[PDB]
Parts: sequence; C-alpha cells; structure tokens
Amino acid sequence: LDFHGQTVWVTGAGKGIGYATALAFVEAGANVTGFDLAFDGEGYPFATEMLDVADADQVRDVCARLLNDIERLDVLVNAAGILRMGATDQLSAEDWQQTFAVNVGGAFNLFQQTMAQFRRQRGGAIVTVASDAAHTPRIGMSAYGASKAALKSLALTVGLELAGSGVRCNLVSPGSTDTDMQRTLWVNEDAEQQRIRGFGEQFKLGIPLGKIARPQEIANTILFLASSHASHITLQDIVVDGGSTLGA
Ligand SMILES: [Cl-]
Repeated sequence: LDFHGQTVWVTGAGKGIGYATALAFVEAGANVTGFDLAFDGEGYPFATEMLDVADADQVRDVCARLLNDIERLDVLVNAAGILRMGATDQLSAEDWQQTFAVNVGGAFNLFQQTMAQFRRQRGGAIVTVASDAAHTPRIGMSAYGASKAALKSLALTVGLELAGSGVRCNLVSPGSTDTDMQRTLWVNEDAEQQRIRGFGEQFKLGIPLGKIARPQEIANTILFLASSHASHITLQDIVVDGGSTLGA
C-alpha cells in the first residue's frame, strides 16, 4: 500500500491505535503529522503538533497555521478518544462531559477546520476510529459507546456532505486491542483470556478468532480504507474484532 508523497494527519497519534497508524503511514511513504494532547516520548518518526482536539479554538489555530503551507491534505485520520467507564447512573458529570467533548467534539472540530480544504482540493480520504461499542450495547460503557455512535453518525454525514467533492469517508471499529489503556484497565491478570472466552453473564460474546487485536491490525485496515485500493468505498464501517459482534 503506497502513500509516497501524500500529506496525512492523524489525531491521538501519541499512543496506541493512533500512534500505530501514524507509524504505518510513515512506513508506507507518507508525510505524516500526528496530533495529540501530549507527546511524552523522546522521539517520534513523524512530525508532531501538540493539540487538544476538544479545544475548538486551538483546533482552528493549528489547522489554519498548517493549512497555510500545505497544498493538499490527502488523508485525515480521526483516532483521538478517551474511555471513561461506569454504570450509567454512577458515571460522574465530568466523565460524561469529557467523553463527548473528546470522542465527538474532537472530530467535529477537525471537520469544521478541514472540510473547506477537502472541498477546495476536490478529493482525499477520511478515516475515523469508532469502536465495537458503537455496534452493540456494552455494560459499563454506555457513555463511551454512545459517544462513539455519535462519532460514527457524524462521520458518515460528513462523508455524504463531501462526496460531491470526491472525498471518501469511512470508519474502522476496533474490538479489544493490546494497548496500554487496555492492559492497565484489565488488572484481572488472565484478563486477556477471559475476554477471548467471553462473559455470558454480561451478554458479551467471546472472540471467535481466539485472540485480541494488535494495533498494527487496526492501522492496516485504516491504510486500506485511505488508499486507492478502496477507490469505490465510502460511508462504510469495518469492524476489526475477530468476529466478536458476529458481524453487527
Ligand atoms: Cl497555534
């Protein structure tokens, strides 16, 4: 999958899926810029822009600055996100509000500052990282799954709005993935095997392929959706979860 010479932006690029994705675009030849709240590593194989995707003004400022110097934004990847868990009636107000400002507002702000650019150049590709929790109700994640469902719907209507301009807009929806947020947030030790088996009691199915996702495996799916191999694919959402939702 060749991306040589293309300008690619990736949010949440500091860790996990976003970092894996930004790195994959570099390994595919692209000119990559990663955006995130912090970049605490000592080095990054892409250019990096500190940015709070929930701060609508900061997004306007950084995008205006970078759009001044780039002809063309070939690929935008929305991968920012935060996970706040709890039963619906126990979730704190802060957790509810920041879940939405990040998981939905983040993209919203990026769309508001980039959609003119996509209309100007008349093409390119967008991929947004939703979640399996947007395809199926998840105990403990009512708010998180709902933000990712709003994100998906936002991204699809944006896709319909730009299709006249020839912009393809798609989503990937990951299941359980080996990340630092997932590792720490497990704590049950053999938690990785308990996830693969499933939790019948909470109506959460196991994983038929018998393994959890690797971040590179999400990133590769994004690269396909961003590439010209997917030249007739728009408004689709690919679930990457070993089959755990049985295709839902
Ligand atoms: Cl700035």
